[PDB]
Amino acid sequence: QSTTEEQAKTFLLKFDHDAEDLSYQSSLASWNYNTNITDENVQKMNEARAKWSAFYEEQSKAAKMFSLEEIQDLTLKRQLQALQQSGTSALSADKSKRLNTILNTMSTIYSSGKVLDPNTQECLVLEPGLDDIMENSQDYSRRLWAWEGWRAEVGKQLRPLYEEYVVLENEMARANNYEDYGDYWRGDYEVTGAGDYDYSRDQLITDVERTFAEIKPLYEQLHAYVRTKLMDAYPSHISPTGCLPAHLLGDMWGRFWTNLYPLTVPFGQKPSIDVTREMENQSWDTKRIFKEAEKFFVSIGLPNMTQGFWDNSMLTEPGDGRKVVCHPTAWDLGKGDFRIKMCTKVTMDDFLTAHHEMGHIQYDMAYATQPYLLRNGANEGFHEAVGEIMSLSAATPHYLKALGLLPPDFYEDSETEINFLLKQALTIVGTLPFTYMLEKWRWMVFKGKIPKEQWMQKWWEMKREIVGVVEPLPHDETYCDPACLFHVAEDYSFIRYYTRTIYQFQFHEALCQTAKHEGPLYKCDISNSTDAGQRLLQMLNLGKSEPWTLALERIVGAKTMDVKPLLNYFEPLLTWLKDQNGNSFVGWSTDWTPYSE
Ligand SMILES: [Zn+2]
Repeated sequence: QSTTEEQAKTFLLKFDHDAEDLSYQSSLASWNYNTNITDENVQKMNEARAKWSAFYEEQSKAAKMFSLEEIQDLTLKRQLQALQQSGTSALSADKSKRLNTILNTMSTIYSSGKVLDPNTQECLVLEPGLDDIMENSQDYSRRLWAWEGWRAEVGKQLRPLYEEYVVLENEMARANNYEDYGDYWRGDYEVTGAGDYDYSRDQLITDVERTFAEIKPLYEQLHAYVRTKLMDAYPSHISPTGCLPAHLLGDMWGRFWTNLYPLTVPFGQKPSIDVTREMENQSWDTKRIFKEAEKFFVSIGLPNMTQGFWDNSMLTEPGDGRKVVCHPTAWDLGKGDFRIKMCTKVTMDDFLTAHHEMGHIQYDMAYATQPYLLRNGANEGFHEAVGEIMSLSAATPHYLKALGLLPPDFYEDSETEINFLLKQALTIVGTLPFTYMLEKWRWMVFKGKIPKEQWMQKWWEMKREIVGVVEPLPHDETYCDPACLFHVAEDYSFIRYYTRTIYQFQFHEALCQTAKHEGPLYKCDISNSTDAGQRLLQMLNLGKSEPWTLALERIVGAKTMDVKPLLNYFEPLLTWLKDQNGNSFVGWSTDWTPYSE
């Protein structure tokens, strides 16, 4: 009968056999570059990546004559659907070539961003001279001049390419039978043929906006409290009900505000939890962290890293003159070979990133038994949310008390707990309204709601009423604020962070419900509960074999976005905050603006 599937299976077997070795020596070569950057190394990475991309493109062509309706299995259909994608080659040669030469332009000059100090004696760049200026500062004029000087230069040259890039991305989107660029990016959450365990492309936009509404009371309370704290910082340019200027947004993008800790501390006489001296008095090294971490994983059934970790992977930067990338990285080389790199140190932040790197790799070991094309997470957010929830339990006071990092008689005060809330909110949660509304801006930009002639001026126009941030000096159409971020030029999605955050909170709530912990969610501990690990394994094993819809239900019990765990987690803060607005106005007053009047 010779069903097409019986030859597509042989084709997929050949593809797996070739691609396993291809990526394995590519990843082996990839490791040799991160740990050793030379002239020879970059060349062979370029050759290997070019060969891999060419082979993938040939296999994408070879997937074309075998249709998708000839496979009834959903899991097998997913592999062909992933492989069938070609890319930008669908249009004519000239448009594709202009795409490649435009992408080259945003690679070279874009990375050479420069600012000019008013005084010539000091010259600073974005890394790290400027970053100190925006983030680590306690004055107004330095931030103002940095904002003006940086934004004055980069917009003019970089604005015109964005519209051409957008229209060309739309043209490739239409080439692949998609309605627009939004539908091109909204296809990552579409499930068809599964049944009731499905998700709609437009349902994500509607549900996220609905979840934003429940955030608004707590967001207003917190923003009012932080504003009342902030009037002591800039009395002469900010009204007690006015918006924060764009040059007092914490940093370049408003994403990281961590360095502003000394100014906005509620209780400055209560010290934060910092036991850094204690492990230095107990001779704890980075290696010892990895085995005490295992003690938590064995409680949930997760084993340790393979033997190749102990010898091949280095726990610190080499000192033989070779310069490396010190960012902690997660590597899945394949073929049972796994290597792990970071310039870790004995610090609490590195203490958490060590468990992230250990635990986020553990996801790879969970689905390592899946086929090579199914050796991935459920989606973009699941993989990056599994790692973060691991360190949540490692930072609990009980875990440190039982691990020797805390005294046996140590008692934590509720005022001490107050710092931990503000810290992790300021790190992860505080940007959730910002991230959601920025992606709303992009979606209406993608949907065409924002007219083409006001693409950048409505970013500032709705900023007055909706974003509640006032600009210090209006700029004309030539300027491009998104050009200040390196990720924009490289086409990096921003909904991944929001999905990761929501999935991480859902995972934490599900694990705590399984752990049968009682009380507010922040006191939850899942250590030593062997029954809680079997439930986790039920979700870890599936990997990419099942959709996120059903994978989320396997651990949580529901197949919908939920912010009730978030409200429960912040319940004490709400109960302590609702009375605060008695003597303060709620929201940001749009009547008073610093720029016009
Ligand atoms: Zn990770």
